[PDB]
Amino acid sequence: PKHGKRYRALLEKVDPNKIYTIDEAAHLVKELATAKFDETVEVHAKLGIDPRRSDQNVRGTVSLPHGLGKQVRVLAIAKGEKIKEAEEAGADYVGGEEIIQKILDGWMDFDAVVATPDVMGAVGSKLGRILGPRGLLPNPKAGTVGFNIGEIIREIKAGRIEFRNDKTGAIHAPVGKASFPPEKLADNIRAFIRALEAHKPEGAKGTFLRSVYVTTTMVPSVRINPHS
RNA sequence: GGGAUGCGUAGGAUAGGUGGGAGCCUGUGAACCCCCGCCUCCGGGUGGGGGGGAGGCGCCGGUGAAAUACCACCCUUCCC
Repeated sequence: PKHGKRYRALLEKVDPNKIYTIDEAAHLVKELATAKFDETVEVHAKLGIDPRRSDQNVRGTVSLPHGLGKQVRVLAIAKGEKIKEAEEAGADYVGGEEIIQKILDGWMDFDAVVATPDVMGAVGSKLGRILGPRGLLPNPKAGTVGFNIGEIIREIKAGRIEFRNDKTGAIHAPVGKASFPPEKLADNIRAFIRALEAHKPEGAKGTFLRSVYVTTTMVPSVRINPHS
């Protein structure tokens, strides 16, 4: 068959014609999650934007009230006293020039990269073509560059997420784990949707949230009413 | 409503986009063989069937701008 027996059994638990409330979705995706790990819960939105024009990009960050439910390995690149600041703030790795070389030679065992602005000339130039095509190059709009590197690191450790519409006009994010209490998933979902609506482009035509689904890593989708 | 389609070069080879992913599939029948329709960039791909009877795939590494299982929302080019 096109799917395995685990997946096939899940399919009957979702009504394809029903649009669930967020509360119903939060409860349901915990029944759906069946893989042998703590499946990541996801939200997908089909946006009423024109992804061909830069003034209708939907890009941003948000801290979920209850975070991400996974460790985030953070690499910090810094100088001066920021180095030890990054360290005591709990960055998994902290370094300078030599850290840059290490990455530049193929080291990638980290989940996020953050930097002080006074290494970004070097990081940008040398690591741009390496971290770029993988969405890891630090950026102060994404809240990953700045001299308060302690706060950035903690913000990210505490699972602050990014969202960026794809070129087809859909957007996607992780919003929690299927092991979370349902009310805490609901909170994270509403928090993410609230952030998307905060970034609705001024000139976007039509309904902004054309479709919104909740799913988890390995299971079917649940279509939801974003305004519930 | 339903069904297909996604290949420069390098690379197992047919890598549409992004997000999730460290697991996934398998006597609820793996690999493999065989037949037919469709598609094809003529490499193969894809959907279904006739057999088979125990493992196959991913991750890591490698190539690459991008990495592959599995899952989600989409988009392209089409056809009932």
